[PDB]
Amino acid sequence: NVSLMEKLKWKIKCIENKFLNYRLTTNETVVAETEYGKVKGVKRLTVYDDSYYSFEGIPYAQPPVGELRFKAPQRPTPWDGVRDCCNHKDKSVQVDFIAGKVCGSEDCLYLSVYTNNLNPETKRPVLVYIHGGDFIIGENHRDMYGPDYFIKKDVVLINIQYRLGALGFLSLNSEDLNVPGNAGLKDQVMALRWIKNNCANFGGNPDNITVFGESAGAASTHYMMLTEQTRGLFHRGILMSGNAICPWANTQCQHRAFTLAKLAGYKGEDNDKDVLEFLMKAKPQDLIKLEEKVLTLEERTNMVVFPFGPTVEPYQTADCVLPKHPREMVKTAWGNSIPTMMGNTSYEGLFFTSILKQMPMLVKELETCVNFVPSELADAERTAPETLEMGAKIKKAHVTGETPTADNFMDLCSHIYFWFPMHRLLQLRFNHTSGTPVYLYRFDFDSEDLINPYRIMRSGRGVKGVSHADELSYFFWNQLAKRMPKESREYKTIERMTGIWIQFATTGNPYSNEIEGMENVSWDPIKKSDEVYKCLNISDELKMIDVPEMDKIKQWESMFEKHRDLF
Repeated sequence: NVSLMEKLKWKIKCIENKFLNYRLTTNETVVAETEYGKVKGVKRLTVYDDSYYSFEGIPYAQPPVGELRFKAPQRPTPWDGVRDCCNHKDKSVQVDFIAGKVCGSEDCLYLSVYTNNLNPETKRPVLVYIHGGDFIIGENHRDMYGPDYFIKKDVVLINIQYRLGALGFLSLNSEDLNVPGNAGLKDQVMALRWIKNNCANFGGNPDNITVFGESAGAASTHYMMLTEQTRGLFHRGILMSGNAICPWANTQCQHRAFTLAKLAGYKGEDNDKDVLEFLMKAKPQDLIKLEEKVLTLEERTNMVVFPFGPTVEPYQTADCVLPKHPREMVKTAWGNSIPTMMGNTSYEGLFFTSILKQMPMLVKELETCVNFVPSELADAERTAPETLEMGAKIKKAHVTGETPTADNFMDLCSHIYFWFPMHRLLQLRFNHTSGTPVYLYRFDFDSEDLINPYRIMRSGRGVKGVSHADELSYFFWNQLAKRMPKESREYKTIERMTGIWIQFATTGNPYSNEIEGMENVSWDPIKKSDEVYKCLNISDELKMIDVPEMDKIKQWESMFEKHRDLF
């Protein structure tokens, strides 16, 4: 929940940003070709007086409306003439993260393309960003994801949208209905196919595509690395604070359509056909507004995070993305064999600051920690002595003083949601790769002089520490950003972060002696034989270090000593 004070501050920023964006618009437009027809973009400036060509609102699928609601995306219809791509389209239907009202449109299957030069001297690395937001919020609007920092360099940057919430992730068991789930991930697949087939029209190299994303966008990038649907479509992946085997990254939601339908007024019985017929006629704002009530008492008890999201699909279809649990998909995944970079911030769990302020009794979960034991290890009642013993191990790892604290809780959150699933993924993947390198980073640069709207969500004004999503301020311009002095630590961090990402996108190796402060860095990928992970720690300096989280990671791993087949 955001304070009325911040809500007014945000409204002011929205208006000032609109007029800034007018002043950053030039009168120069340009036409580019696509496989479906011509698109008109516009040349824009940044506050640093770089410039780029901007194409927003390029459709990669038919609008998923009418009969196409809840279905896999369908290829767009070609057009004659020139499609205006000089303004953004709407975002997927969602609850606005500040206003608390439903916004967006079902007509949301668009991507945006940015480059400083449409006819470059050499074909360019293509970087594709998949936004996070727990599969329920997010957008490719430049008030949050401005390309202004990346286009300083000679890359093509593409920001996609995909369907969110129940409209993107409804799943029904009945094969006749053709709603198996994961429509939003199938949207990402269709966008990646568009990019492969069209990036050359914007100066991009279709043989050198990098997909990256943060939070649910990292889980998404990983899903795109796992599924056969995308085999060979891109060439590097970057997983920023998340992956597809994170506990929050998938769910079995096939029974929840009936519950959502009932909340929306459905009077019938629980059969998929009648439930789907009702949901097809519902207003989309109503469905998205009610999503927050869908989890049952039993599901909340079992700590299910979100009602709708990526799911293991119940039957096979032509467009099936997840035919098995992602842990199993790792065993055969094409993306295990492309260069990969993974990392997290240095205090991920600081994201839950405001939740702990609202429910301080949450700290009592640290008394035994049994509710943090991985579900595959815990008895159903979480009362078995062995479950209590694993809880005690988690408690030892994170409770540093006599009484558990909110900081202890947030430290635990960093591990359960980010560091431990990283570790489990690295170790699983080593069994199913042929030497392709994986590099680790740790983002450890703290500033409140350059922020992004996630800080308002966690009520993070004045809070020290590098929270989940704090690094996005150094990758993307946003409407809370300001021009920073060239000599400032924030400016240098923009240069370093975009620089490392572009270097990795280009070569599959994130090191470059051209990046300031990187000269003396020896950044080796993680080897199967490594017992302690090494990472590039990004603070005011760039330093290789043993991952500070390693000891706690090993303590979590120790829970599986007598259950190694589940690790």
